[PDB]
Amino acid sequence: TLEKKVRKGIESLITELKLMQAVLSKVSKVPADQLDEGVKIWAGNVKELSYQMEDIVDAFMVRVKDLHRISAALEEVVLQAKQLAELRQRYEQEMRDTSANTSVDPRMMALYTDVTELVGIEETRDKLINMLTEGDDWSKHPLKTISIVGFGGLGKTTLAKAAYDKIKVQFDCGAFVSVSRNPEMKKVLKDILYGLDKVKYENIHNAARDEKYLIDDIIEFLNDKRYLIVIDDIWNEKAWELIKCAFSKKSPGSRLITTTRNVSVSEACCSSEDDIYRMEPLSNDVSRTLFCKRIFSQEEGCPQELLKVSEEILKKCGGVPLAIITIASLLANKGHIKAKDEWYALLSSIGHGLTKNRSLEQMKKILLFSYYDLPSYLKPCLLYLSIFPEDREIRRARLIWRWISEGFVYSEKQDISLYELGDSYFNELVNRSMIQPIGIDDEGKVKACRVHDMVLDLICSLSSEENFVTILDDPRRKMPNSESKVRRLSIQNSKIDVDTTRMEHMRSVTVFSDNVVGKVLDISRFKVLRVLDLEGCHVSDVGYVGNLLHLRYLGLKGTHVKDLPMEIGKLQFLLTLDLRGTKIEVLPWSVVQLRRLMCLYVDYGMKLPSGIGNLTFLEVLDDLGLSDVDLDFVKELGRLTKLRVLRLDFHGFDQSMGKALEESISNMYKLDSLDVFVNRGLINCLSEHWVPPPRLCRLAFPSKRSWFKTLPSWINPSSLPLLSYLDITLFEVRSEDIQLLGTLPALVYLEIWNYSVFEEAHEVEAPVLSSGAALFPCATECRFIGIGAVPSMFPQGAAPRLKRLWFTFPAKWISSENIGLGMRHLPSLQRVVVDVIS
Amino acid sequence: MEDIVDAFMVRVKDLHRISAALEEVVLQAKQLAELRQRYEQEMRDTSANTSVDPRMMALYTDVTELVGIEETRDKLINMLTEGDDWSKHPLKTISIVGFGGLGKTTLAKAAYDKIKVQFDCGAFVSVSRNPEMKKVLKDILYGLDKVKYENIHNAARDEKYLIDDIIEFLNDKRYLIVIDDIWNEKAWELIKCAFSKKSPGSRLITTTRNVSVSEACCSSEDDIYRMEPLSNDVSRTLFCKRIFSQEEGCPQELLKVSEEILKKCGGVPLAIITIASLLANKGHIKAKDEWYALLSSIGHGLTKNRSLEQM
Ligand SMILES: Nc1ncnc2c1ncn2[C@@H]1O[C@H](COP(=O)(O)OP(=O)(O)OP(=O)(O)O)[C@@H](O)[C@H]1O
Ligand SMILES: Nc1ncnc2c1ncn2[C@@H]1O[C@H](COP(=O)(O)OP(=O)(O)OP(=O)(O)O)[C@@H](O)[C@H]1O
Repeated sequence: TLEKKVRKGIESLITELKLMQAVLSKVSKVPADQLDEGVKIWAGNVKELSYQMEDIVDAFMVRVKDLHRISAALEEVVLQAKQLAELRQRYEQEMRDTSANTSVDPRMMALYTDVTELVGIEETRDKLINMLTEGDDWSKHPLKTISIVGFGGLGKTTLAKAAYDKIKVQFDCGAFVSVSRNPEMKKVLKDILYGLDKVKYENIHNAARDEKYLIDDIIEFLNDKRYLIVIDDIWNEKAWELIKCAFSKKSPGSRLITTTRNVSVSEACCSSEDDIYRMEPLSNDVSRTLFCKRIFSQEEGCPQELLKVSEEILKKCGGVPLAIITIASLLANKGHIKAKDEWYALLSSIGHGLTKNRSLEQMKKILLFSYYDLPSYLKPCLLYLSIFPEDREIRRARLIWRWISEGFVYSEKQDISLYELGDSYFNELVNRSMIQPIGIDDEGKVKACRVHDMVLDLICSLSSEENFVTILDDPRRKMPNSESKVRRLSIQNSKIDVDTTRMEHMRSVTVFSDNVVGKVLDISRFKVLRVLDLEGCHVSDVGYVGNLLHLRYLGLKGTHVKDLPMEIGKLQFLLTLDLRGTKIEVLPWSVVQLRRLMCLYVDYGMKLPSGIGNLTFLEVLDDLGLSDVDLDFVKELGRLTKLRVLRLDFHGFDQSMGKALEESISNMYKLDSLDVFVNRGLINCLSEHWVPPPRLCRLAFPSKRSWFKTLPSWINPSSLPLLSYLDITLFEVRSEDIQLLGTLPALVYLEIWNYSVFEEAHEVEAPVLSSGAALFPCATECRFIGIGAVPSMFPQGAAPRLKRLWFTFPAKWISSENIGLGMRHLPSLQRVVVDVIS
Repeated sequence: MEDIVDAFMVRVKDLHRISAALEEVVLQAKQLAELRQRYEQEMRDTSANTSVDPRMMALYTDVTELVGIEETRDKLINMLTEGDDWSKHPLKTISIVGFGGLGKTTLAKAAYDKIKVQFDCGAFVSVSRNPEMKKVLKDILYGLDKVKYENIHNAARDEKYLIDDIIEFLNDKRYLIVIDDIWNEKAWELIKCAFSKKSPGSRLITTTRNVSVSEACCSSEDDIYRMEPLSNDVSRTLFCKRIFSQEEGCPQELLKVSEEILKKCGGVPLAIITIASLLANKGHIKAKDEWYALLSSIGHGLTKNRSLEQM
């Protein structure tokens, strides 16, 4: 009865949501300069109302006393929505004569800069010249493209023009043409035509034929000539392919150049990674020379007392020849306004408030271009990076789980994992040249990520004018004038003002390497809380979570947690549960009560209670402790047919129980990686008659004291052709095992251990790659332990891609003729050191 | 509301139920009324460029790529050029009906490119769904001479005088114009009047997705040119040309998968092109699993993918 009215209101409210995110998505597209401030104010207010409505709908969804509270809340929210409706319309005008001219390109006059000003541009212009002009000799080679990817303002058009200006007189045609974010193909092609001949195509911008006949004209004009066109700032490759068809004829002796901030559109060009040209930030010495060229007259050591400041600030820019230019022009009005005071003020300002200045905003547009080109459902992802401290590394897994728990990832295809979608979001952020990736974790993917400094404080401000995040920093020491409308908090080094009086609807909270937690801060007062992050703290009192219902993320890495409450079953809604580095060594029985989980980063020291097979939705499980286990519990593991990544170590079940689990693995079909740990024994788990899951990529083996008898039969190029990682160890070795392994398609990573060589009195033999010719199309990393891998397995046309190789070499083969090296192989196979054995 | 009105119509106790239903429906109508206005804007500077035609660059494809196009181009040639000898026969049209992307402009261009040097004029002109006759006729004029009619798209005389100009320019010559993608024949009848004079030795070609506008041309079923899906063997050759390097017997275990997929496309040289391009990112991304997934997705969810919506 009453609940029917509530739900019928709720559905209408949700429709109102779709409408309001529609409007907000519409408004946020345009830059915040052409928008009149009335729209700004109205948009801010509707966003604030959007938070409240999302809050109400989430509360109703998690709950179903409460009905009356929900009723009052929804009613009043409708009231102020209705009120805000006409406050807008009450004050508008049209102002037909408001046609203000469109703003010019901020990075246009930057093209008009002095040649004798840039430093260090050399030894890169020459490299890019001879990486494409080496084929200019015998100017009959087929045409090719060389894109240039980068980020921010590291300098792409500058080098493109430099190469364009030098090797130019040896061509019949050419054109330097720019493209904006949302171009008109007719404008672009008119631009190209006017760039070729200005006589016959003088007023080519006037005539408006169509997208076709002008393309036909340009195609006709490009016969029996070498053009060397360059096009820069191409976004959303769908545009480029239209230009691509304009170059569809065979033309020996011509090449073209492209630039963009997305590699993900660059692989669509040149069909080869040998033609992609990454550009790097400048070195420290060149950066210092450039910095001192501007401010100082001729000599830099004259102050001898602001040095520490100088190479402390210059580190923040890193290498981008835009930040250094900006700071050098800003900091010297006329020869050192002053010394060591405003420099330190500037250093403190960056991170929280440096951007708001004069003659500085002319370049922040060049950085917000990339943020504006993002589609929706990705602006929140980029803005989420402001929580973490300035100079720290962010593991991508933490980012993905935080995003999913927040609610920024969702779809309605039902063919997606809800986790590979987060991986897709992360990779889209990466290939847009907005995040630097580092390392490779135990998942076969990127380990962690880092953010550029000026991008960091820029997005910090850009999220700061809204209530998207909130930072408590000593250099900043600022609080918004309204404690009520705070949603996200990123506590940092500051440990003084930890007030929590007026933050009821606190979406999230995190603490970074602080002892202030708990003694000054209370979390239990937060009636709602979406995600909780407390890794690195030194508190073990987390037993108040039973009062929390909306929690999704629960990170407790390195927390000194002795125990966690038995009342955790109330958290029916949950996403992740990380407990690595906790003192608790047994989990409570109230985990069977939980229903929705996909990851469990647990350590094998802890005890897993029986009845684990119920967690069907679980997708990745790490470091499972398999000791003193009954058969039914082991067989439960085959029930949940959704797991993606599993890590196993054990010491106490080496029996036929291994075979019982061994086929129970094959019940799975969603694996990505697997690994097994066991000490000093023959592997009495895997049989030679067991079908593996079709999708397998990593299959590592951490232990080196255990061994297999021989190469398993079920490893074959037939099944599991998706491997990119091998990591095997076994007792014996065969010259035919390598021949078998050379048939698998990818096998990017190779690592093999010969137990008998390093544990028994055996001589390193020389296995022979008998059959085939290459057997290794792409195996960059290959490791052989106790096994002789001479360079002469085959001529250089066997492993095109192999950066590194490791093997053992007897000293008795020095006088032999089986070590016949001396030639250079196809990959960078010149940096090798071998463990020689006497 | 259709439900409510049908219920009332079939029926005439019930009166009160009908009353409540209509009243509440009026209530949701009223509520939804102002939800539209409450969140809406104008954004005068929203002038995004018009979307381009997806099938334009398809016209710009390599000649040495299409297979099996022969023995149909020659057939259409000699079913129109058989009267080209004794080039005094009265002018005639040969329309080309089809559906989907079985390939009509491709064959039209192939015939256009081969038997062309034996004519004084000619023009390949497209028409959209909602054309402007002035635009079409300017297109025709520019395709005849680009010197005297270089900036012919600029001047805006009227639908009359440019028609008179094109009629005048077509004296004592054989033109062989081809016009493709004509829909809603009412557009076509306005153009045929531009070809109203006796011209021995000239013809023209038309294409469309409607036969029902094609009988309006050529006044005879002998001049209608049906075009049909390709044969199984030619389709197999085309399918293996793209994905495979040069030969097909290397897998010897996905063969039956190849035949059971290629049957779904049937014969249309667009579905096979699309699947071949989508299916091999770089040399057989996989083996034997997501082809089964793809086959299963036919019927319910295959269309939602990447680089597929372009067709
Ligand atoms: N060696 C250098 N010395 C001095 N200034 C440099 C140097 N290299 C680049 N710059 C500066 O960097 C900017 C050039 O930017 P860039 O070439 O990357 O432009 P783009 O390709 O249009 O796009 P974006 O800047 O967004 O990457 C200019 O401000 C230029 O003065
Ligand atoms: N023998 C062939 N080999 C390869 N591709 C072909 C072949 N025949 C046709 N195609 C493809 O079919 C498409 C041609 O479409 P078509 O000629 O039917 O266009 P249309 O007349 O403008 O209209 P529609 O496609 O709507 O019927 C192009 O994608 C072309 O590559």
